[PDB]
Amino acid sequence: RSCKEIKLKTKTKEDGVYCLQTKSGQFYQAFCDMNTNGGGWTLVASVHENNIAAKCAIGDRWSSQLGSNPAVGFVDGDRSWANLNTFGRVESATDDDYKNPGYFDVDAEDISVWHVPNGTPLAQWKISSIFRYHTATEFLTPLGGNLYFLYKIFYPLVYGSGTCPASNGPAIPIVYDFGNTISVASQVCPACLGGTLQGYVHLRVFNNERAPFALCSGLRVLDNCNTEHYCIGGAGYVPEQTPRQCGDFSAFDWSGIGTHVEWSASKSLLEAAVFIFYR
Amino acid sequence: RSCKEIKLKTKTKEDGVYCLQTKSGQFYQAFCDMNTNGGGWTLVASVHENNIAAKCAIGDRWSSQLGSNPAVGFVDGDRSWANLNTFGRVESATDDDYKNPGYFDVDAEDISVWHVPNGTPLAQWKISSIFRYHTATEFLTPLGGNLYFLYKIFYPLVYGSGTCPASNGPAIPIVYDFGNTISVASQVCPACLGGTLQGYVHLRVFNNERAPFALCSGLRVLDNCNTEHYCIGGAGYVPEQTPRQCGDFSAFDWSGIGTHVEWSASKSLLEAAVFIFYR
Amino acid sequence: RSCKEIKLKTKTKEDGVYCLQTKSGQFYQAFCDMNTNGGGWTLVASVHENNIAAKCAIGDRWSSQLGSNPAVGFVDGDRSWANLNTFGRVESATDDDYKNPGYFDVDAEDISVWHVPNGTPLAQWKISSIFRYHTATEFLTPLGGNLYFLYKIFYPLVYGSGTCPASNGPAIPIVYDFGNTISVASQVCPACLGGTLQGYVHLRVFNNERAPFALCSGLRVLDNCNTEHYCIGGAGYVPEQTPRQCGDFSAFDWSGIGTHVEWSASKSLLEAAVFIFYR
Ligand SMILES: [Ca+2]
Ligand SMILES: [Ca+2]
Ligand SMILES: [Ca+2]
Ligand SMILES: [Ca+2]
Ligand SMILES: [Ca+2]
Ligand SMILES: [Ca+2]
Repeated sequence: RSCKEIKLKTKTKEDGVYCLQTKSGQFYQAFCDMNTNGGGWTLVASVHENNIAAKCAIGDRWSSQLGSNPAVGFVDGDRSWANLNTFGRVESATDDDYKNPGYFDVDAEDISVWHVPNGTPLAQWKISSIFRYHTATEFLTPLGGNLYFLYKIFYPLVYGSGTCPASNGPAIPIVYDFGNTISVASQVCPACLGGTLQGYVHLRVFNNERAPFALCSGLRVLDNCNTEHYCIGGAGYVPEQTPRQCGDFSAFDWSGIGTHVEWSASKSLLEAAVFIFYR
Repeated sequence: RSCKEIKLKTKTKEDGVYCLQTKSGQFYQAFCDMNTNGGGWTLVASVHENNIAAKCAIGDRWSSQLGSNPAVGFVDGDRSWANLNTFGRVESATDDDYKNPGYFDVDAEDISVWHVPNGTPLAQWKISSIFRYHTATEFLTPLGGNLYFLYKIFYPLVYGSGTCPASNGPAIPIVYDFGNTISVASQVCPACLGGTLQGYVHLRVFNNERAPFALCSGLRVLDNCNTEHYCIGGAGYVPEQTPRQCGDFSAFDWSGIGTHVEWSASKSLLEAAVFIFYR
Repeated sequence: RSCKEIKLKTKTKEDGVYCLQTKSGQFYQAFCDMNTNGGGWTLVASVHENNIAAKCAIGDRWSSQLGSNPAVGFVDGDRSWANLNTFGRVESATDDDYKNPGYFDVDAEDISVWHVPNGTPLAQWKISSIFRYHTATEFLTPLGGNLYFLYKIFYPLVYGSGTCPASNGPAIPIVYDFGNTISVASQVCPACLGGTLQGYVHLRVFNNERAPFALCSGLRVLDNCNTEHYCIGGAGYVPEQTPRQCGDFSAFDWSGIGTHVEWSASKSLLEAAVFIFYR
């Protein structure tokens, strides 16, 4: 049902694709990592950005595909963070979004996160990745066991029904597998660090506009509610300069693509699919 | 090749996913139901509505995805009712449209229909469903054996090439597996019942505008040609108040979503994926 | 890993679907042809056109899905010719685009091309096809072994970075498996032949506007740079009468659909999915 038990019964197993099945019984294939900290991490999702200029258009499966509309039928986006919809396949996880049943079925304790440059074939994924970390606090069990139930518990990613830090989500300390806080500070915007703290993963942050964002990889949000620039995923509506802040990678191009200025992420991060692993 | 033979050779089998193959030989997995009336029903399709406000937009795979355009290249929609295109996977059949090869390959005698609330995991599908029925007239054999050939025989779902009841499709009497005619009358619009009769499934009805609709689940159409409000699927063009009548669930929101008024379906039906089974 | 070795170890095998795996190990199914010139051709792609009137819209996975935009994030299209993204399934390869891992993994010497009318079930593919040819020059080995590496070598299909014939791609002589140069001259536009020569396949031609097109099936381009009318695929931007020249089948409808006049392809070719095989 996961790569963890595969590592458990069968010790010497290594990285690669394995056959798994949901407990309801449908088969699928998942990329098991078996070397990271005892191994056993199952790849369950990937947040790829095909076009930073396309503001909630085709391919922004994680935020919205029909635009940024505040209508009652639009503010919930695609719910791809909190629904059973699955898409993409394994070896294309670095060229377009990917999500397999293991996202919601497999129960887990910790999540691991990789940043892999787009276009990277499978055999390079671990060595070509620029950032790799994972949590070690077993925080998923009180939250339902996976991110699906984590977004049934606080939060349903709904626009407007919260506020910045007063209503933010959890902030989990991470351990670095590849990369370091200096590199973290080198990949995010310059004005990023003025309101964050490296070394944590943050789930369901609220921006200044009450719009919720799923994930902030690498840093915990401080009292700075300009979170559209360093957190990915989201709902289907953001009102500040709409729709310049829509997409899988919400506003990483505020001041120009990859130019790495006050509000612009480094180019190395604009081309980085964010792999999510369960254990 | 189907779940019927699986039930035949191997008796005691129950609900769940099984491995099947088309006669051309490609493998797939299908959810076999084995308790309904001797069992043996294969799940072959699912008409999910992700956004009732999106009029022939992304996700309306059963009616049209490019809008309601009367141009010569547009009036045929996506033909997903009468083509070999397949999409989605099994356990996501309750969060987005689903269709597997068994739709056109497997020959069958009867169809079964379920209404399952969106977001329902597989293990709940039968018990959480609100409506379940099936035909018992073996009407698919004269029509080619499945719905694909049923839409090669009358009708190619083409706009304009017919009229209401004078050119309507078949009306098959159904037996109720869960639900009853009172509940049926409770789920459809109020002004619905003024022109229909419970207890039948109707295929290829024509609306007042000559636009054809694939399926009317639960009721047979009378001389009332306002069929956009209780029949799903369709072609790529409907001219009355275009495009307020486009989508997988064509006009179930004419007078407000789920408000259950003169032309509005009950909320319980707006969130209901329509599962189709073959036998 | 391909159908070639399946033909090699196991002689008498015939046309049909077989199980293959990438060298990284993920399984898939591919349609192996085993009769063409010793057989062993693996079906790896299919360029289907669902709507000639939709100019770079949903379903034009090979050229662009977000329109014809000259913005820096748009001129590269979807890169589906040169990325690991895969989509569609086998038996639907004649109703919508299709591409499997064998596109980029399998190394090959020659390519075969079929034109199959849309809606054709699998069992008819070979006999219902109108054109079938294949190269016999083993030209893929110097280019990386497949079309993916062929579009890492010249050319990255990028708009503007070339010109017509001075910077065109390779022109490979083909042998005819079904069809002949008279039929070829009968399927393309009338004003087509005034600037081409039958009997070659041409990869990465540049149109008069420096926009690059992936493939010209059946003919080699002469000094005529009006290539938008007989070459398929492309990038995400064409500037002449934008966007009347966008789509999988770029401009085969310049003077009316299927009307077979000066700039219009024959109707038999407008409904023809282009199957690509490796060996
Ligand atoms: Ca994306
Ligand atoms: Ca802000
Ligand atoms: Ca739908
Ligand atoms: Ca009406
Ligand atoms: Ca296409
Ligand atoms: Ca031209």
